[PDB]
Parts: sequence; structure tokens; C-alpha cells
Amino acid sequence: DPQLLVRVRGGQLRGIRLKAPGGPVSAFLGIPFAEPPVGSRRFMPPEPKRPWSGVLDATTFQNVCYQYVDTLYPGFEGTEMWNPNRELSEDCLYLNVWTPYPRPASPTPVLIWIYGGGFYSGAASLDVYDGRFLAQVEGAVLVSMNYRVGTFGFLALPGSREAPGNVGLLDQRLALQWVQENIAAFGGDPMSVTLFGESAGAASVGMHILSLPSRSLFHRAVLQSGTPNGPWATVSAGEARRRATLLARLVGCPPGGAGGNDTELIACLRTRPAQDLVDHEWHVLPQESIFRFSFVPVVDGDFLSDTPEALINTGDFQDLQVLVGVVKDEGSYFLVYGVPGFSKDNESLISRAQFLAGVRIGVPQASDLAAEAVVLHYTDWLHPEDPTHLRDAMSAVVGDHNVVCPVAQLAGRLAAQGARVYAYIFEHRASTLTWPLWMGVPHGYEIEFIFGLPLDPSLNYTTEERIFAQRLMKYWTNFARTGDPNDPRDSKSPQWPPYTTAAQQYVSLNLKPLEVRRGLRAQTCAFWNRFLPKLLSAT
Amino acid sequence: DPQLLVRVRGGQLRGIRLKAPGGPVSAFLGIPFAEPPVGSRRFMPPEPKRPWSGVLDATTFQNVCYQYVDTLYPGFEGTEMWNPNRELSEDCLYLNVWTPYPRPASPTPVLIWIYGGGFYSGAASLDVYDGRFLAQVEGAVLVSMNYRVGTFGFLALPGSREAPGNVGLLDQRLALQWVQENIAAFGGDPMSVTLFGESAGAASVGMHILSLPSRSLFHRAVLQSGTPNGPWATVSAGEARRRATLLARLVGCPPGGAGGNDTELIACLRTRPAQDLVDHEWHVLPQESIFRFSFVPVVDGDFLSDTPEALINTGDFQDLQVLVGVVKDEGSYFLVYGVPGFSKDNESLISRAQFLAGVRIGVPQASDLAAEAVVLHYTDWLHPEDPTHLRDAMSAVVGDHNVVCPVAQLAGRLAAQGARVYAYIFEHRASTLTWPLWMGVPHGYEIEFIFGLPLDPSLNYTTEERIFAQRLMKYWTNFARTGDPNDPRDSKSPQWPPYTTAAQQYVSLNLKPLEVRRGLRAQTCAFWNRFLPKLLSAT
Repeated sequence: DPQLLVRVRGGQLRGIRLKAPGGPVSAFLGIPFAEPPVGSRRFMPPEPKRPWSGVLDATTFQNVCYQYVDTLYPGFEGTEMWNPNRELSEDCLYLNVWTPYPRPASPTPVLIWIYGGGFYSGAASLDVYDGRFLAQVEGAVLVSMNYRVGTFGFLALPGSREAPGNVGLLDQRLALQWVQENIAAFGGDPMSVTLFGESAGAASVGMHILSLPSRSLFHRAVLQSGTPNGPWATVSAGEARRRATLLARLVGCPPGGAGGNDTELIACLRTRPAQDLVDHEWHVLPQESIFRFSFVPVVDGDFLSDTPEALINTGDFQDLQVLVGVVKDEGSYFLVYGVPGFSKDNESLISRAQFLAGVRIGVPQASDLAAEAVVLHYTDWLHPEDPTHLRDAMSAVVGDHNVVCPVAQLAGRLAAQGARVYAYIFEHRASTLTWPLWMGVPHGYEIEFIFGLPLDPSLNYTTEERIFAQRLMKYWTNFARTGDPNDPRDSKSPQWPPYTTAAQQYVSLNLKPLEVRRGLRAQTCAFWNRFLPKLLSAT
Repeated sequence: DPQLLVRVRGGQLRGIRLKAPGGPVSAFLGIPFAEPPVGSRRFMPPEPKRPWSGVLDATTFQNVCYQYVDTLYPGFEGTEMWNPNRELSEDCLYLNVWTPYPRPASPTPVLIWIYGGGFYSGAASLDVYDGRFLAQVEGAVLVSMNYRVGTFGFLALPGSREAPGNVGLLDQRLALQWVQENIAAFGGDPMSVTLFGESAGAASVGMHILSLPSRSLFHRAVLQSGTPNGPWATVSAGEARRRATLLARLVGCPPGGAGGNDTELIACLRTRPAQDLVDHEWHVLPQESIFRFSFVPVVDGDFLSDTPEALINTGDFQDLQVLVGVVKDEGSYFLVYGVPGFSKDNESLISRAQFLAGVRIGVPQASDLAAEAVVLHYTDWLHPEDPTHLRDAMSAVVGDHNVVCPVAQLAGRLAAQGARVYAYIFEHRASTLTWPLWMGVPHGYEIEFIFGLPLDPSLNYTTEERIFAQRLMKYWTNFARTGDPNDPRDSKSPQWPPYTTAAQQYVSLNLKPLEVRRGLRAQTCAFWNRFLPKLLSAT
């Protein structure tokens, strides 16, 4: 079947024909995009996959990059669903392609997805990132690649030749240059590349916009629940180094009282079993905390010429179309992972003292005064001990601090600089959600919908959820083709207005039709984005 | 008429028979309570009036103490009504008495009123402090004295024998000891003395509670729109001195490059025409500001053993009944006096920059960071330039900072220490009010009502206002006799609950019946009373 047989710039491939509810889909899973970054390649910028003979099989999902695996709640769908579903391996630089069966007629727009997992975990192989529905139904050419997370992706000794950092991003950039020079053959338009990701994938998409060289490889961008500018998606060189060598040292690299040879250091590191590194991953953070990750993009003054803050602050984004948004309760999920009093198993009605402590875990960089400021802001002084309030407060400190305000800081900075921005607030809690009611709509629970999982009848969502999904898919693909999530020409009732400095408009993405709103946590985010920082830089 | 003829501990007096709408009233205006504090007596603690021969005439209002007179809006009722209505003079230590005609049967409870005017102005002679209605109607024995304001009342060189400070308070204490030993003769009960005042009079009442010796002279207390503990009702010794000598120096005291003789300094000051002092009164403040006064009670470690803060913080008020309250917009009035953009003549829709400046005038002690904090708190980040919002914000910064939060800090501190406290929010704007609508219910516009001015038909309020007034008078006199503003035994519908740490209950004093509420600006006041201070003590 020529539908499943495609010649790529480096060789032939054989896809597989998948069956989505509305029909058939072509799927080319496992395409090498680079030479496995193993052995003496570990910590190195990726290299273009060499051309192969014969017909490369591409009927299946490849190995997940090497990464920590979540224990915490073993056998629990809520956590497991995020875990690797393929074998772990340093040989994981592959991407996927879904195209409607049969290949489109003309150059369809492409949706390149970037998975997220703190920069330390994640995989395109995942169920919720099943690009079949968006290709099947909205007739889109969808691509999802794997990029090195953890030490392998980001361990860096800034200035070094052999562990220079951000290589997990270069992985994604490489997948992008491949989509450029080969998506054509799948019926995709190399001229309408729309990047889109969640958590650190969103953060990533952000970095592509902030990085010159990534510019020519995409035209539109979506950033769900995450940005390049907050407190957790980048570290300085100094800290990077501090965590590289510290990690090395715990692994015996270098052995003895040796030193001053970054090369020997990396050479040594390059011999340790992958799992040895993952084993010490979490011991290099400088404080007890949540929503903070050990190995993530570093401000090298290369891939990022300066901090994302400085960049979105003075960049020229005068033409960029960008969709951005957030969910009802970003912070909830993270509380179970480390804030005394919280669990998925009870209502986590915490004490005040617990909440006071939470604030220091959740805002680890905060001095005392700054912590005080945060407590002032989130305490309800008519009921400073209501456990239920405290509980939700904790979730807000975390969610606002890491996701919401940073989103809003980016939305506004973008708009003010030229961007056409759109914003939203996912508020629908999936019926199927396995987390406790108290977490409401946790970080990452919009994905099922954007990808169109409710369209699968076996999966069993509600018809509303299904319709909902379709609506969501429609907005995305529409922003994808046009650069406006809006019903074509067809001005079908509710409209989605561009987020603007002055009006500050965003929409409620939920079961009830679009419902425009103004100001994304405006006060709260003024707290965080405007004042808090000066407090911190004083203390 | 023996009704109008009374023998006092120091001589005979002849009252005059006044006619209130509901009947006749005995009125003994002008009773010397002390030896005129003139000449070598200036700046000195008051002395008990010597006994006189014959029949002291007391049919009229005496001279207002020496004080600045408000220009600003000449001929304008709103300001004029506060101005002296008698001749100015250092010889002004007299008090007044109103008793129902004819003298009560049995020992009626007494309401001693303390006028307020920044500690720099004011007089019992004023129209709104007409005690005839409260005596006539509620059959109360009412007393209102004059106390030295300004330099004469408070100029102090702490530690000095001749200008030791707080003498304006000693004036009031002296009036109190007189009520003690003579109110009896007017049918008043020396056993049910209820002090009650507004602005600095409230602040004063506060100081009596905080001062041991004032204790035995009163049993209940009311504090309207003012407390002893805020930012403006007390100064330290050091500042007192700094403003005494600076004032002296501007007046040529001492002349030349002389010095180190406080006595010579005061001696010299004692020769300057009263108006020479008033002339430089306003030049000793340390910063540009509003709701800040030059000469006011000083923390000498005598009349006040320590700051009012420390005192209400550790005092034993376990038995004290205290009514406390505030008006809708305390801060409004003060804005016209010095905050660029405000006037009584336009809507004062200020700019943002104006508001930013306002904040520094209105919170003169604030460092930059602290100012930032205040701006953060009062800015509406969805509309940071809406003039109308800015406008009202300014009024709130001032009103909350100086009156409301301090009231709330006192209410709570009192309650927590044993006091039985009651609280309220006057929200009715008199129909007659001559200030612009934008000031809503300005500092001091409850007085007309408590005193019962609407009962006078000529004055022409509304019947509701009249009824309202009666209600208000009822609460006061009731708190006065019982120590509970509540309808006797007669549980007549809405009840007024004690303000409590835990429930934080207060009531809406307005046209519609009592309406209990919880938390007096709880967040906002947490800002001011809890956090702001630590910010300031850091900066």
C-alpha cells in the first residue's frame, strides 16, 4: 500500500493503518530522527540520523528516553498514565507521524506536539498523546517526537564542549528540522508548522520562540499550562554547574580528590549506567520543594541569549500568533508529592501550621518576609484556620506561582510586543478523572480533551465530553490553520477575542459555550509578577 | 428659680433655661473648672479654679481655647462648622452642663463629651455638640469641657518642669475630677460616668483608659472615629522635643546662638503672643502629609507609661465596657487638605501618578518598599488607571491607615484582654451634608446624629433622619446606663452583639435596621496592623 510506504530524505519507511472511530489513519511510528546519543554521545547535541538501506519499519512505538519512574501511588491510573509505556533506553530519539488515510490532497497544516514532565520525564508513546483523532477527524498531519529528559537531556557544565546543556531542546529542534525537510512527503505543509505542548513541553515551545534558530521551523505556537519564563523551567549556569558536579560526585565522578578537568568529569560520567544517574537526580535540588526540577534548560547565552524573562521582556514578537491557557487547579497535583497533610486518599483538610510550612516548600526561594507576604495574600483573615480554605490556598500558591501568573506575565508581555495572543481557562473536570474531587482540574487534565480521547467510545466519557472534545479540537486545528481558534468565516455564536494588555480578555474553555472574561488572576498575578520579585531582590 | 441656681464645691452658679423641641432644659454654660492657664501658667498642668464669691453667671458659652482657624474654604459650612464660634483666648478652661428641666429625680447617668480636632483645634461651644437633646429627650446629664489644643495643650520639652506635655489631657482629667465632685448637684450620678468623643476626643477617651489616674473618674467609654493607638495621636519624647525647640526657634526663642536652658526656652516662649505660636504650628511636621498633627499627646512615661500600642497590648481591660465605631469614608475629608488632584469643587477623578504621590503624603512614614506594598494593596490591577477607583482608593488608604484599622486593632486587643466591646459602621450620609457626594460619609458626620440635631425641626433633616437620630441617641444613652446599647429588657427585634476576637461582630448603623456583620476590613487591616509594621521596621 503506497499509503503506508513513504520515502524520507534518508530512506524508506513502512507505516501502519490505524482505525479511529471516524475512519482510517496512516501512522508512522518510530522514525529515527537522529543517531542514538549513546556511549560517547551522552550529554552531546544530537546528530542527524544516518540514511538507511531497505525499508525501515515504522509500525510501532519506540523506546522512551531514560527517566525516573513514578512510584508514589503504584497501580494508580492518575500517576501511572504519565509513566513510560515502552522500554527505557538512551536510544530513544524517534518521532511519530499520523496522517489521515488516505494522504491528504494538498499540504495540510502540521501540529508538532511536545510532551512535558518537568524536563525529567515524559514520552510521545503515551496514550493521551494519541494523534489519531486530530488527524482522522480534523484531517491534520500530527507529529510527536521524543527528546532526552533528565541528566541526559540537560545535565550541563556550561562552557564545556561535552555537556554544554539544553541538548534535550536541540533534540526537539532537530525533530523540527526534520519535519521541515520531510513532512511534505506525508502530505504536511512545511509552511504551516504549529508547535504545541503542555507543562515543560509548553515551556519548550516557549524556548523555541525565544531561540533564534528555532524560529524558521515553526509559524504558530500553543503553550498549555507552562511557559519559558517562570521559576522552574530554567536555571543559571552557576546552578547548573553546581548540580552537575554535585550529581557527578555522588556517582563517584571523578573518584578521589581529583578535579579541575570538566572533560575527565564528563568522561567519567559517560561510563555510569544510566540508572546510576537517575538514582541521584533528585539529590541536587538546593532546598526541600515542589514544582522544582533538577535538570532543565540552562541560560547558557547560546540556546537562550539571556533569561527568558529578559527575552519576553524585549523580544520582537510582532507577528507571532500564540494560543496560551491554564487549567482550573494547576497546583493541586504537586501537593501530594511533598506537602505534609496532603494525600490523594483523604480530603487533605490541612492545619494552619501545615499551610505555613507548605508555603515554604511551595516557594522555596522565598525569604521569610517574602513568605510572610505570600501568607498574607493567601490567608483568609476572617477564617485563618478554616482547613478547607487553607487547603485550596496551598494549591493556589503553587498553581499561581508556577503556572498561572507566569502564563499571564507571558501573555501580556507578548501582546504588548506585537504578538496576537489568545488565552483560556480549562475548567472541565473529566468524568473519568481518578484523582480526588479536591484536586478539581489538575495540571495536565486538558490533554485527554485536546487530543480527542473522548471520541473513542470504549474509553467512555460523556457525549457532552465528546462534543466538548470536538469543540476543543476545532479551536486548536483552527488556530493551527488560520491563527485564530474561531469558527472559520462561519461566525457561529460565541467569539474568542485576542488577549490584550488593556482589555485582558480570556475565555472559559468548558462544557458551557465560550464565556469571555477579563484579567487572569489580575491582583494575585500583580502580587507575584510585580511586587514579590522586588521583595525577594531586597531580601 | 432653684432649678437654675446651683451651689458647686467652689461657689454659686446661675444656669439658663433652654428650650428643646420636647421641652425645657437646664443649661450651665461657662463653669470655670480651673485657673486660667495664662501668663506664667502657659504650658503648665492645669490648676483647680479658686472658689468664688457671689453668684457666678453661667448662662453662656465661654471662649474657645487658642487655636489655628480654618481658611481653605471660607464661608463654606462644611469647614466653618468646625471653626471657633466664640472668641479665641488662652483663658478657656470652662465646661458645660445640660440637665433636664426640672432636675432629675434620682442620680441620672452622665455623658461627658470630649471634642476632637487633631489635638490642634476644637470647642465644646460648637453647634453639633449641643447636649440639649440628649438631656431633654433621653433625660441624661451631659457635660462638655474645653481643653487646651495646639502648642498650648501639647507643646512639650519632655522632662521639663515647665512644659512637660499632655497638659491638654490633664485639662480633661481635671474636668473629669470636677464632674466627680460636683455633678451630683445637677442630678448626675458620679457613679455612672461614660466618656465619649470623636477624632482626637476619642483618642483622648482612649488615653484616659490607658492612664491610671483617669480610671477612677469614669466607668464606661465610647470612641468614635479615633483611638489612642494609631499613627497620629501620639509622638515620642524625642520628636516632641524636636518640634518644641524647632517651633521655639522659629519664634525667636531663644534669640541668638544661646541654649541648653529649657527653662529659659520656655520662659522666652511664655512671652510670645499666642498667635505667634499658632503661626508656626504647621512648620514643625517632619514631612509633607495629611492626618498628621504637630502638637499632640507625647509618650512621656507619666501620663502614658509606655506607648498606647504596648498599653492596649498588655493592659488589663477585663471589665471595661467600650463602644467603638467608624464612618463609611474616614479618609475623604483629609484629601482636600493637601493631596494634589482633590477638591470639594470637582469629582476629583485623579490620575495614577497623582494616586502614587497621594500614597506618600497619606503614609508619610512609609519607606519606598512599604509605599509599594500599599500601592499593591489598593491598586485594582484589572483597571490600574480608572480615576474613579484611584480616587476612592486614596480615601481608603487614608481612612484605613489612620482610623479604621487602628479602631479594629483596638477593638480586638480590648476584647482579647477582657473588655466587653461593641462596634459599628456609621453609613448614613446626612441629607444636609454640604461636602460633595464623592466624600460620602466623611470623618465627623455622625456627630449631628448622636447629638440629636435632626430632632430640631428648623434644622430640617428628614423624618427618617429624625427617627434615626432617636435610635442612635437611644443606643448611646443605653450603653451609657447599662453598658449595652441594646433595647432594655425589651428585646425589640435586631440585636447588637459584642465585638469578639473569634466572631468579629459589628453592626451597620444606618437608616435600615441593625444589620450585624463580621470582620472590620479584616484583610486590609491585617495588612496594616500585622504586616506593614514589620515591613517598616525592616526598612
